[PDB]
Amino acid sequence: KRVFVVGGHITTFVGKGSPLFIDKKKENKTLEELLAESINGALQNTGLHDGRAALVDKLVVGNFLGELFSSQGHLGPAAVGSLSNSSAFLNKPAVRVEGACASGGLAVQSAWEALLAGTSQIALAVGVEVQTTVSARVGGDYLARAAHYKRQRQLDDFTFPCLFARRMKAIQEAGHFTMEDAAYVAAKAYASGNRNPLAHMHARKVTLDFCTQASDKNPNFLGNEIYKPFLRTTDCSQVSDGGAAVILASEEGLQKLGLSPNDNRLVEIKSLASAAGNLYEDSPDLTRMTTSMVAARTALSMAGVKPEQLQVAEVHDAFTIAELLMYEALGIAEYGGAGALIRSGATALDGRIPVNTGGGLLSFGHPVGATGVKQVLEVYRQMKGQCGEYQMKNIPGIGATLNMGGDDKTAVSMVLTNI
Amino acid sequence: KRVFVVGGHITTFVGKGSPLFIKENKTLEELLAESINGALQNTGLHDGRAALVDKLVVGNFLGELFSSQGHLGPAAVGSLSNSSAFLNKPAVRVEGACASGGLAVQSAWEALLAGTSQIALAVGVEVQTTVSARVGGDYLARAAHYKRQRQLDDFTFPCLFARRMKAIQEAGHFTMEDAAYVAAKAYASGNRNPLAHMHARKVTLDFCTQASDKNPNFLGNEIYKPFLRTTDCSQVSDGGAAVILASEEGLQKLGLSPNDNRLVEIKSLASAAGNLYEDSPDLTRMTTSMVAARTALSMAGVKPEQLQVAEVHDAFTIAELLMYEALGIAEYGGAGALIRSGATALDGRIPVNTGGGLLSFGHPVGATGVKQVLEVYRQMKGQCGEYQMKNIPGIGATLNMGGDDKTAVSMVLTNI
Repeated sequence: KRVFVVGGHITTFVGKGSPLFIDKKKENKTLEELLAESINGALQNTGLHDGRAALVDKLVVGNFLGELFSSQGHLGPAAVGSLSNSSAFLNKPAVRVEGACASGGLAVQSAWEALLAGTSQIALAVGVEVQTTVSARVGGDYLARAAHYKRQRQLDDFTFPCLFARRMKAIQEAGHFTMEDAAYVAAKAYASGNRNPLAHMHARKVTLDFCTQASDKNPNFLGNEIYKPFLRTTDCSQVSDGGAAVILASEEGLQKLGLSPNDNRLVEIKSLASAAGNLYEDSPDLTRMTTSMVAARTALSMAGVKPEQLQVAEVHDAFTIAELLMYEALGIAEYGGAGALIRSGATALDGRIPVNTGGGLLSFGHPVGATGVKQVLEVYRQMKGQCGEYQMKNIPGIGATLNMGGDDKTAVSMVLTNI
Repeated sequence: KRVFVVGGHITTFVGKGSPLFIKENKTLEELLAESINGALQNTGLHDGRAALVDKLVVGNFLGELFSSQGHLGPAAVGSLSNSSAFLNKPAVRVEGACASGGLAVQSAWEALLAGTSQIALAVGVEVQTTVSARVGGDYLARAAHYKRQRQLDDFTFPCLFARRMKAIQEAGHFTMEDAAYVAAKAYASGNRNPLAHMHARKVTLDFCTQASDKNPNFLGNEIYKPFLRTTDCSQVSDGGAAVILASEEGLQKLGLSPNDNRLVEIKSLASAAGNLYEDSPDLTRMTTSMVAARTALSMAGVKPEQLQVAEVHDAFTIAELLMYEALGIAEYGGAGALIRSGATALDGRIPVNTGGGLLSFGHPVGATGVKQVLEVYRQMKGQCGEYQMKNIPGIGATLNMGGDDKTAVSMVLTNI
């Protein structure tokens, strides 16, 4: 019973705001291409790039949307397809999973499940998404496929960020953290995105006083004219294309690789949980995310990892406001105080536990289904030294992940131990 | 290493053609409400004894536009409401075009042997009764290259076979007339099933052939247009189909044993996926299903001629005739003959799609996958009713389809 990480390549993330945008200056990167980049490079890192593909036992696709973003689904066998002497690989099991945002961690969970079962010996997981297609207010209409469209659409054409735009005021009506605490997040996040080469919002960074209110270039944009002012553009994560694939193996599979559970290139995983809460009912604790807590305190407790021993984390914060409800679930911190221990440097690349060091969903990119997988690779690149530039001298042998689903209606967390 | 089946309830399937058509029609939220509450009920649990279902898998294929809503994993956690306590258990949603059901079961199957879970549930469902029929096929092209296969027609989905309809007529494997004895037989078996979509219909063979007008084609590919009928198109149908699964380790808590006269075991389960950027050069063959077959049962070494009852995911009669070539119960070079040997009928060797199949039972894309596993369960234990076969088995099989044979899931159900 041992789950391993052996590699995985992450693509460049694009969108408006990233000068890597095309507008009838060419034909932008397609979902078929976005997965082409993601997996060919995921293979390449691993000791195989040719007919040595024929050993990948299980394929899992963590796509969330494409039935309208590319008007096309069934991405399982699409992973079988995009290799093209480089097309031989076919007729291997392949599924597609969905969990709104945690579509990536769920995919890894499928291979995770596939691993211990004996279904497969060496598997791959692949996250990807394409939100750069058309209208921005229309895109949120297709993101309400995470919450009750029947009960939560009669709010606005921007109904998705409203769950937090209301939690933005629900928290201001509390003494846990302030609107000003939601400011020190973006600048820090946008800064970390300035360190990452392939970051979506790589070429931007402003003063804290601007990631606060008193702004106009980065304000809200909503329609809920009472919850409208209760968000900023600094809160909305990045509408971003981009893939993020990963290869996984077994101890039994290791023998064929010519490896051993020791190699200075792999990272092991011994704790992995998951959870899902009702979406027909929203949190009575608008000042809490409960589904992530289960996925945390249950996961690592299998490995009994003391959260204060954590060295580097990655979270699926859809929003800065959601980012501040992370460390309450991820037991590395506690409750009753959020926007203080963040300025203890326990979030920064030069401190206790640097979180979202590549920029996170604010500047790294948020390809809904590729955001899930990438974190597992974000704590891999630093635990082995591949992040580059934004590589931390603070070296770990312990990591963690945190995936989000809707309004904390699905959660996936992990423990990455450098065995 | 033992996979079991312990129960599962299938809903009424509706649509145009079924007089159960409408009030405000049954919603996907309701379609899963019926499916799981009844899936629980059969099994020795309907209350707080839900809190033992370790893993939840959702085999929905479409809802992001059929109900403009996804994330059906935690939606399964939601629809219980003293009857809402169940929350905070793992739940995923899977997709594989049509084989979305078998893939879901595969996830729990995987979840079982892993030790992820001890007692799991799988649930298929779909809602294709929303709006326009020519518009619905536009949302079913999410199984094939919309970029390479949409410039054909607004009815582009049934064209893969409407072309295979002529590709096979240009061959000596089977004829257009062999694709006729299927529907009547299928529509007949659907007349035996109470909850069948197209339950209240059945015509003469001479009508499931051409020379018809009430059941003709309807396409736009004016050259491949005549090469299909309405008897071929499977049923645009709402309906859920849920199932509970367990482990030998889980069995001890149930108060059961791997013997019970209520359960069915599974010892063979495979899966496969082929490129959709490339279509079959053998338009007279489906290759992905063959792997899922000859690899699956070979784990249990089951001799296909010992098979007693099958269920297949035939999207079309034409696809139904390419089933027994993969499901090794029959062979190649002859298709529309051994079917009239009674080796498809409820009173013969291997009755297949005895409830009517995707032509009369219903085709809720994601619930069609799961239901077969329950279609060979109800007859192997005696729950089909009416259309229950005296020919009693201790061996069964499934066959799930994905796109144009781009995904396949097959099983072996042995009554242990």
